Amino acid sequence: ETLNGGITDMLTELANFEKNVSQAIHKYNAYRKAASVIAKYPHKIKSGAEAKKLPGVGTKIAEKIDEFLATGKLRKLEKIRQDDTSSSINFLTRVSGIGPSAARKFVDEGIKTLEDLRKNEDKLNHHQRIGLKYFGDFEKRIPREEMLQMQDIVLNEVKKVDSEYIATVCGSFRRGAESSGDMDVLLTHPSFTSESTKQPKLLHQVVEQLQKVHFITDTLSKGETKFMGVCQLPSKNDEKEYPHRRIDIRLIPKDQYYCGVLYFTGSDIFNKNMRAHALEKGFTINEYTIRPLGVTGVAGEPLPVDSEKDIFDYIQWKYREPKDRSE
DNA sequence: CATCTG
DNA sequence: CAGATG
Ligand SMILES: [Cu+2]
Ligand code: NA
Repeated sequence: ETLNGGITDMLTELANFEKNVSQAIHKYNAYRKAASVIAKYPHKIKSGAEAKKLPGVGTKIAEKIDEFLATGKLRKLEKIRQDDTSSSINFLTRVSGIGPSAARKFVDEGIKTLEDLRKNEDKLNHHQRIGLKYFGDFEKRIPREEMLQMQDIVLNEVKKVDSEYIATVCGSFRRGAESSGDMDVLLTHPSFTSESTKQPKLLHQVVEQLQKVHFITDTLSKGETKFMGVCQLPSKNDEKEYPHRRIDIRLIPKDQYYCGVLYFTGSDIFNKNMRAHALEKGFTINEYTIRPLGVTGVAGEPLPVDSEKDIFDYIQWKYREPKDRSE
């Protein structure tokens, strides 16, 4: 956690590049477990061999580690840090829709900065376009004061459309968060469950309303269940404009909302912690279900969930407030 | 994973 | 449809 960081840190840079700069998944994964494992290591490493004794730590890395030990750096690293292609690559990726693959490509072409992309827009896709348009907004986090407004809006319309819908902004916003990245929002409706063959309408139906009301600026992608799109909080008295924000929608069935309602809030650290206990109470969870465990190895069957409360008591737990969802 | 792209 | 992306 702090006694092996230089290294847990070096490797990590290495994995990202491998994953991004090269399309080296194999190598990438390689750094990946190796770090985290050195990461779990109780003592301070002072030799490459020391680590090599580890699982994941191969002679290559080993050597790498030594360089580090031997000198405050990694050349391959300082060499990476100053290559314009790689750096162009990593810059590029910042855009929405552009990814490693695209980067490389676009990099090949000679486009490497926010500047290039605008010239070469004809070659970007909607998402990519939208992504480049709101490079800045999308890079900034929404004040909960803003969260509170937007929601107020989601909720206002999600309702005016149909009394029966059950909106709910998930995330950190929920776990009290003063800032979020985007507004993610579970969606339900009684007439929406696990059996009931479809009903795309319910989703289209909202996405639509809000667009209609000028909340929703543009659509990233829109399916029969998910919904990725750009939105906006109406500027009041012209002098100040709201950043473009990234919003996501999702039509989940009744029979599995909270599952994903809780699941999605968090935390990453909490979910697991409750997940492990989920197990100790004769159960299992996943973003959608609180099943009972069969002793032969396994089995199942979705216990019926109607509150994030319901899931608690099942795994003999104190109903926790989304806040206390830190870990 | 659910969605877009070509 | 395989292959990106979020
Ligand atoms: Cu020790
Ligand atoms: Na090893």
